[PDB]
Amino acid sequence: APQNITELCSEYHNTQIYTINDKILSYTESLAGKREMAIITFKNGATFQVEVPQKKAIERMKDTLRIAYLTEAKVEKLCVWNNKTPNSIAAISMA
Amino acid sequence: APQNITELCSEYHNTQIYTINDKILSYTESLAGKEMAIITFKNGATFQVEVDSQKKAIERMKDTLRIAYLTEAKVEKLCVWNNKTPNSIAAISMA
Amino acid sequence: APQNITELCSEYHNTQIYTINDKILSYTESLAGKREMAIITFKNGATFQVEVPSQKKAIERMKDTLRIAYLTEAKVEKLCVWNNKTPNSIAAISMA
Amino acid sequence: APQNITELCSEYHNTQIYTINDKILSYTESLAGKREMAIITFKNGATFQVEVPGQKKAIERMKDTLRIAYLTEAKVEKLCVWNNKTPNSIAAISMA
Amino acid sequence: APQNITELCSEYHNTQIYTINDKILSYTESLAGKREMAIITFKNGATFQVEVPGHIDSQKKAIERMKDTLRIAYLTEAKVEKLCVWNNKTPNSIAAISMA
Ligand SMILES: CC(=O)N[C@H]1[C@@H](O[C@H]2[C@@H](O)[C@@H](CO)O[C@@H](O[C@H]3[C@H](O[C@@H]4O[C@@H](C)[C@@H](O)[C@@H](O)[C@@H]4O)[C@@H](O)[C@H](O)O[C@@H]3CO)[C@@H]2O[C@@H]2O[C@@H](C)[C@@H](O)[C@@H](O)[C@@H]2O)O[C@H](CO)[C@H](O)[C@@H]1O
Ligand SMILES: CC(=O)N[C@H]1[C@@H](O[C@H]2[C@@H](O)[C@@H](CO)O[C@@H](O[C@H]3[C@H](O[C@@H]4O[C@@H](C)[C@@H](O)[C@@H](O)[C@@H]4O)[C@@H](O)[C@H](O)O[C@@H]3CO)[C@@H]2O[C@@H]2O[C@@H](C)[C@@H](O)[C@@H](O)[C@@H]2O)O[C@H](CO)[C@H](O)[C@@H]1O
Ligand SMILES: CC(=O)N[C@H]1[C@@H](O[C@H]2[C@@H](O)[C@@H](CO)O[C@@H](O[C@H]3[C@H](O[C@@H]4O[C@@H](C)[C@@H](O)[C@@H](O)[C@@H]4O)[C@@H](O)[C@H](O)O[C@@H]3CO)[C@@H]2O[C@@H]2O[C@@H](C)[C@@H](O)[C@@H](O)[C@@H]2O)O[C@H](CO)[C@H](O)[C@@H]1O
Ligand SMILES: CC(=O)N[C@H]1[C@@H](O[C@H]2[C@@H](O)[C@@H](CO)O[C@@H](O[C@H]3[C@H](O[C@@H]4O[C@@H](C)[C@@H](O)[C@@H](O)[C@@H]4O)[C@@H](O)[C@H](O)O[C@@H]3CO)[C@@H]2O[C@@H]2O[C@@H](C)[C@@H](O)[C@@H](O)[C@@H]2O)O[C@H](CO)[C@H](O)[C@@H]1O
Ligand SMILES: CC(=O)N[C@H]1[C@@H](O[C@H]2[C@@H](O)[C@@H](CO)O[C@@H](O[C@H]3[C@H](O[C@@H]4O[C@@H](C)[C@@H](O)[C@@H](O)[C@@H]4O)[C@@H](O)[C@H](O)O[C@@H]3CO)[C@@H]2O[C@@H]2O[C@@H](C)[C@@H](O)[C@@H](O)[C@@H]2O)O[C@H](CO)[C@H](O)[C@@H]1O
Repeated sequence: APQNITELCSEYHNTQIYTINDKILSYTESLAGKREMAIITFKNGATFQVEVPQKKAIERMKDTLRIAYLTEAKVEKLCVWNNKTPNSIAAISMA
Repeated sequence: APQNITELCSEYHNTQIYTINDKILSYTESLAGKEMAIITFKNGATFQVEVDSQKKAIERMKDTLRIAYLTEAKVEKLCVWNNKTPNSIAAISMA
Repeated sequence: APQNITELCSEYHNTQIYTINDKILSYTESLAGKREMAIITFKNGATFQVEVPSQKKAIERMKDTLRIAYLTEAKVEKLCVWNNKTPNSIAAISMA
Repeated sequence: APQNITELCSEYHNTQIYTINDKILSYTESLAGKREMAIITFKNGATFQVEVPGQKKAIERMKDTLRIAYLTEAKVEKLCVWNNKTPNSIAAISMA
Repeated sequence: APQNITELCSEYHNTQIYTINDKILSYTESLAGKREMAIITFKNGATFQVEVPGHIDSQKKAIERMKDTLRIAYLTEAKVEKLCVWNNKTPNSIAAISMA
């Protein structure tokens, strides 16, 4: 298996790593039909989503983003799909 | 996808955004059948979460409200269906 | 729909509001068969249960709520309870 | 329904109350096949398990409760345990 | 049943116990297809994963619980005492964790 988020991210097409090193600025979530999604932003002007639906991992990701937001946990890197707008989170690291 | 709560909210009929910028004043939860969640703010607003991709999102929104309440997190905006009393929560943003 | 716990409570029978305005004193839970239940107490001498069981998920949520309220010493405002059970059975909770 | 952990525990065969009044010393959790279990220890020398399931939701809830009690250093009042297992197997927990 | 993580670990092939006694340095999780996994590291250079579910049917719940545990451990800076890991995987795969 990959040893870290950068190696993991590299195994996928249409991805990149954002090095953030900052807490989440805003956290948004929606239960509205066909838009069951989460959005986060950062002070650097980045906006990322967790896309509407593996199914278990998407739910876990939204759980992680929420508690990271509320606890002001520093996000190190995000691996994101850059063929979606907002870019879609594939992986997160916290250090 | 929508980049923020205001864009998301616009995609539905009978929705509106409320700008709150305040912590939740009260959190009410009911298991009595026919299963309410209710929040209030000091500005005098009352919202509910009404009882599938959507079923899991509904359960998540209730989790988010309880933890926002307990952590005293500032709620930025809510997207609500205004054809229900209290108004019914579609999305939340926290900043 | 109801807009507060007091309004909500009065839409059911065999209920009343306890106005607690206090943290939970103790929290008890059991996985023993037929007694899959939670019990809370307060300083004022009151003992309440979450009865052994969608509505299913509401009951699990209630127990999650009481555990976290207990652990964080969150002030409980009111409980709507069924008073035809012993201990009285929690229908709803408000925290303010 | 029982009004506290002791009454509850008394309804079952092969159980006992351990009165601990202390935080959990160690928390151990396993995903290994056939050993999907939790173990807790106390400073007084006691070791307890949550048995691998063989009630399902309540068993998962109990593991959640033990983990958060441990991390928050929550004082465990009493444990109702089955004593025909080694380690004794947790049926119920009270915190105060 | 085993009474501790070492006894437990000794019942399995291809495992060892790492005695860590330290909080988690980094926590990583991915939802990317066939890489639904968590990775943790420690200051001493250890890297461990919770493997993608591949496992029986009761293990699935326990895999999900482990990832929950590692996330909250990391966020609360809980000292991890020992890990029982399969060492025929890289990163080594977590079978059990003890916290003290
Ligand atoms: C939080 C917020 O207000 N977001 C809105 C904003 O987001 C974009 C802007 O912040 C611009 C400013 O340059 O950057 C876009 O991202 C670029 C990215 O730029 C670099 O990273 C960002 C985070 C900043 O650090 C920039 O200064 C950097 O140069 C490039 O590296 C990348 O190649 O291209 C993207 C654009 O495709 C911001 O876009 C948002 O965030 C990124 C990461 C993507 O997820 C993108 O899809 C997002 O839209 O303005 C946009 C409108 O363009 C929206 O209104 C956001 O709400
Ligand atoms: C917390 C509380 O006391 N709630 C009870 C209260 O709630 C209503 C009042 O607060 C009135 C005062 O005029 O406003 C209602 O909301 C209006 C809304 O007004 C605007 O937003 C509110 C929150 C205040 O800040 C006002 O000053 C604002 O002008 C209008 O913008 C909107 O078009 O219409 C609604 C009414 O539907 C409050 O109603 C509650 O909150 C809103 C957001 C809805 O969800 C609604 O369904 C709620 O009832 O009084 C009512 C009965 O009058 C109940 O007792 C509430 O529990
Ligand atoms: C925490 C504890 O040890 N509880 C045990 C105890 O609880 C009962 C006592 O606390 C008595 C003392 O009067 O009150 C019972 O409650 C009454 C209630 O009284 C009001 O609330 C209590 C908590 C006090 O604050 C009083 O001053 C109040 O007036 C009445 O209003 C109500 O009509 O009747 C109940 C009794 O049926 C306590 O009973 C427990 O808690 C109440 C809220 C119910 O849920 C009831 O079912 C509970 O048993 O004593 C009992 C045995 O009598 C148990 O051992 C409790 O565990
Ligand atoms: C934490 C630890 O190191 N645990 C290992 C240990 O646990 C046993 C010892 O702690 C002995 C020491 O006397 O007591 C056992 O428990 C007894 C119990 O004794 C009393 O209660 C305990 C908690 C202590 O306070 C003692 O001082 C008391 O005398 C009796 O009440 C009971 O009737 O019998 C049990 C034994 O079954 C400890 O056993 C463990 O904990 C108990 C509560 C059970 O769950 C039991 O199954 C456990 O084994 O030693 C054992 C092997 O002997 C393991 O190595 C533990 O890891
Ligand atoms: C945190 C980090 O940056 N990790 C990257 C790193 O990890 C390996 C190194 O840290 C070396 C140091 O020699 O040890 C590897 O583990 C060995 C293990 O060595 C002993 O334990 C570690 C924790 C150190 O304390 C060493 O000093 C010890 O000698 C041996 O006992 C074992 O037989 O072999 C393993 C693997 O070579 C680290 O590997 C990672 O951690 C271990 C526990 C396993 O889970 C392993 O599979 C992991 O890869 O370097 C690797 C590339 O080699 C990656 O870049 C890591 O991200």
